[PDB]
Amino acid sequence: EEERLEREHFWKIINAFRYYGTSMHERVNRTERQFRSLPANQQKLLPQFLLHLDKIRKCIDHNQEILLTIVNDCIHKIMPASTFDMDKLKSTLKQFVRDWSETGKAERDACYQPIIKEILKNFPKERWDPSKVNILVPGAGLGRLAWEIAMLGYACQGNEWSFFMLFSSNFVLNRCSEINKYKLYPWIHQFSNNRRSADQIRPIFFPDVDPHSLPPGSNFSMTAGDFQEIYSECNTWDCIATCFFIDTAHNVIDYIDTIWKILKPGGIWINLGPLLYHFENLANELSIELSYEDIKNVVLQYGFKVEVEKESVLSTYTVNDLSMMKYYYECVLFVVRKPQ
Amino acid sequence: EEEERLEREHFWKIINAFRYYGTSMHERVNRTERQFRSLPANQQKLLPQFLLHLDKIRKCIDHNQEILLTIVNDCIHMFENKEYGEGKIMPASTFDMDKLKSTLKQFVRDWSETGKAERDACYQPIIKEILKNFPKERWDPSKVNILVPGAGLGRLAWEIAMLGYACQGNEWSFFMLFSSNFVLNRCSEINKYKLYPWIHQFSNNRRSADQIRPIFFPDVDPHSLPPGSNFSMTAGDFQEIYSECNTWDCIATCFFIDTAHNVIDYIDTIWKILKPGGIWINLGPLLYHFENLANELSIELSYEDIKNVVLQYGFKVEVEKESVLSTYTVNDLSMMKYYYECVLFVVRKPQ
Ligand SMILES: Nc1ncnc2c1ncn2[C@@H]1O[C@H](C[C@@H](N)CC[C@H](N)C(=O)O)[C@@H](O)[C@H]1O
Ligand SMILES: Nc1ncnc2c1ncn2[C@@H]1O[C@H](C[C@@H](N)CC[C@H](N)C(=O)O)[C@@H](O)[C@H]1O
Ligand SMILES: NCCC(=O)N[C@@H](Cc1c[nH]cn1)C(=O)O
Ligand SMILES: NCCC(=O)N[C@@H](Cc1c[nH]cn1)C(=O)O
Ligand SMILES: [Ca+2]
Ligand SMILES: [Ca+2]
Repeated sequence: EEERLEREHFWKIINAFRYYGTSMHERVNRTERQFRSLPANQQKLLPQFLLHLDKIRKCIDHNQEILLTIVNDCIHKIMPASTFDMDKLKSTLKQFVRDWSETGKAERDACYQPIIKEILKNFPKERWDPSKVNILVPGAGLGRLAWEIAMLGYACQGNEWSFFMLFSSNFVLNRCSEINKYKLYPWIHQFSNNRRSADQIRPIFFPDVDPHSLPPGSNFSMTAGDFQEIYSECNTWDCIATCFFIDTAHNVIDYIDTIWKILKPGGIWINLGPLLYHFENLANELSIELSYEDIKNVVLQYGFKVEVEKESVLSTYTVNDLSMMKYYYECVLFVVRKPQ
Repeated sequence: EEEERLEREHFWKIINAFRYYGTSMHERVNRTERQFRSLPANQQKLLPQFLLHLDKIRKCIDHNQEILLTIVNDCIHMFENKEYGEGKIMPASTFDMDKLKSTLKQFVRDWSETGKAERDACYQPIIKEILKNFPKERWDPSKVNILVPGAGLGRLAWEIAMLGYACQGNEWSFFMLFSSNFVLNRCSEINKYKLYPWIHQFSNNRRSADQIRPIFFPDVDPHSLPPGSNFSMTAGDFQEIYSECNTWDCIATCFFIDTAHNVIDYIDTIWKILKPGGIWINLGPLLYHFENLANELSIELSYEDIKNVVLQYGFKVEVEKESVLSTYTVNDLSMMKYYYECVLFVVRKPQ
């Protein structure tokens, strides 16, 4: 039963990838119908408006071809997908920017470089054979952070639950070599807050780096499924690196429990992120929202020793740099050690 | 005669929403407690202050409800609203509860010392342009007519009136009108009131105390307008109220033109009602309030298109600055913040 319900969920996501163009063409048709409803004197003020909609339509069609390339390369009547899933699909396109485009570099350096520096600090070659250091990256997203860690020689495993992320990371990590071969239009659905009409249809390219350039003897892998269910072996991991991850929990205390169980004595958990609880005030969903002060008190009561704590680490997440409206986070970075 | 009744129906709908705040917020907190109480007992024992913290939030909810009932009491007994009448007790919608939460945050932006930094980024650039174009050496400020559409809680219109200009604020939303009538007419003592504008945010809290911290208002006495000043506020749609052409020396729009169903209609109204030689000062982003909503018209223009439309009307561009950084009802202690790269422009209707 559970295995087939997963197959039902599997096809539900395949269908969403295939419904992208339909969903976006309908949104552009709404904008076009409203423009044509305007008095002719106002339409005449904007002689490029309908042409610009045609450029958006071309970008939609291109994005849809990328999405089909992803869906085809992970297999070997399109029914209307839901609004929840089309939003997750739009976020997935933006994820290619953060994880695999030059455009996403400044974001990666704010989020990933502090984690990588702490791994290098705690697992130096003077003390460890890196190939024997087992590092787990739960909620690895499109896999760039786990990839960076494996590029250093550590045995790194990323884990991911979302098929949106697994289909896409499978494509980038296994069907991509040629730097910047591919092109996406990730901002075409934002019609607000554009300085210039061109900003909305601008492309991004990926991958900025060759994913098949892992060193000889690298140990990189990716698992599919609920982090809290896949990882049952206690005292297994040297290091767990969570990035924008622990606020995805129905109950973050369970995440902390799992991380404690599966770390080796002496192992470390590195965390960087905010506390945007993903199930907060969502209909009929468990969500325990803790302040950072409460999370620290749970961590201390568990027995972790605090080795690093920085608050107010500024970063963005899939930010559109040209947008007239932007979000940023004052993340917390901490490194805690399971006592040996 | 049908507007007379759909407006009345809307008025009591907003009153009822103000009265429903406590019920709504208390339900949210009761959901939090129920979910906490269903965790394993050993996890509950890791947080021995959690239930007491919910109790502090519940006290903040009651205090907020008291402020909202004071606003209600003030506007029900306002002579101007006798046309609205005096038998249903419906629960309010989620949309209106969201508008109530935004309304509490506006008090921070417009009438609290906590909001001073935000005001100085949005309101000072507008005010400097007014002083620049109607300097005291050459203009009797009391004969300069300045319209502030979408005035919200009114702080900007008030600041302009404080300088001596004949300033009128305009606002459509009953949430803003009820609250601004209360602040501008009844809050005559600095920092006498407080409210708890952040208690609804359970995410991105550094310390639990941050969620329940108060803000005080008003930071200035709104009745410290000097003798000779000329300050007023109108109720209703900017496009329907102002139909006389060639009336205003200056129109000042702050975080406003992106509320339009069709921003071209706003631009057209502004051009008609300015005196020849008058100026339109604008500062804000382009967050179109009706974008992608079923059965709502929304024309989303890039800033480039807005400037092109403005130029085609015959406005002359005198000031243009992009990337004017500002926040909007920002929670300074939150771990997640939004900001805007606004455009400031000053355009002149040719004489
Ligand atoms: N229980 C879970 N097990 C595995 N993955 C999860 C789980 N919960 C959430 N996720 C994924 O965690 C990721 C959270 C992302 N915000 C972060 C992605 C990535 N770490 C990044 O910084 O870009 C999402 O991709 C989720 O699909
Ligand atoms: N057609 C309209 N006529 C009058 N007021 C409007 C209209 N459309 C939107 N508003 C109000 O414009 C205001 C927009 C606010 N974002 C800005 C308020 C204020 N200018 C501030 O900067 O704090 C809201 O209070 C709206 O209720
Ligand atoms: N302005 C962009 C903000 C954004 O996309 N946050 C994401 C990712 C996130 C935030 N905390 C943990 N994961 C989301 O909402 O899921
Ligand atoms: N980060 C807080 C954001 C916020 O409240 N923005 C207002 C802003 C706005 C933009 N133009 C007119 N008003 C809204 O969405 O109504
Ligand atoms: Ca109690
Ligand atoms: Ca007084």
